[PDB]
This record gives sequence, C-alpha cells and structure tokens, in this order.
Amino acid sequence: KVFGRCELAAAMKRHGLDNYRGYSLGNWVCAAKFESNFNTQATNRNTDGSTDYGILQINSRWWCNDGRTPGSRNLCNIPCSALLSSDITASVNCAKKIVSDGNGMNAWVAWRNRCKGTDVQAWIRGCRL
Ligand code: NA
Repeated sequence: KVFGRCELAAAMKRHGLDNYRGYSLGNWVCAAKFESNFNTQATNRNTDGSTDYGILQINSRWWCNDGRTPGSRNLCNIPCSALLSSDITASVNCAKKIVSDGNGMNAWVAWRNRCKGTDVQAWIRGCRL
C-alpha cells in the first residue's frame, strides 16, 4: 500500500507516534516519505547482506528475522515480512522500540539527513488530525 501524506499522518497518530519519545508527528511522516516514499512494500538490500523493510525501512541486522541475515538479531521478535503489511501496526511497534534507546530518530538515516532540523510541522499541513 502507498499511503497519502495526510492518510499516513492519521494512521501514525492513531497508533500513538505523535510526540512518542518527544518526536512530533511531522518527524515520523517526514521519515516515512524519505525512507519509503510512503510505500509499505519498500525493501532495500544493504552492503552487509541485511535488508531494510517497509514504510520506515527497519533493518534485519537488528530488528526482524528474514532468514537470510546470518548472525543478526530479531529485537522486535517479528518476521521482516510483517513490516510490509498494508497495516502499519508492526512497523509502528518496532519503531517505538528503536527510538526508545540508542540514538533516537538518528537510527533512520533519511530522518537524520533530510528531516532533522527542518520545518517538519510542514509534513502535517492541511491534515484533518
Ligand atoms: Na535478523
């Protein structure tokens, strides 16, 4: 499923991401736009043999099991295919674990390089929230 901007803002708010760990909804919407172009089915192979999955491009090196990332962890306790669902629940639950420790939203390269420090509130402009 390819979400619209305001459609994804509404889904992320319902699933409890607005101000999760102090990150406003616009940060999450911006991160999804530049990680996946709002596409739940997005996948990208990494140099280390891991793969990034779904609307927030969550990696199999740490977060999910895809059966082809030897020596990796599964800290979200899910198959990576769960991150490609039209339903964003599994991606949101896993994103909440990722953001809660380590480097916060810096874990998302597209967020750090394309959203951090910008007017991220613009990403929710015009949305019925
Ligand atoms: Na893994």
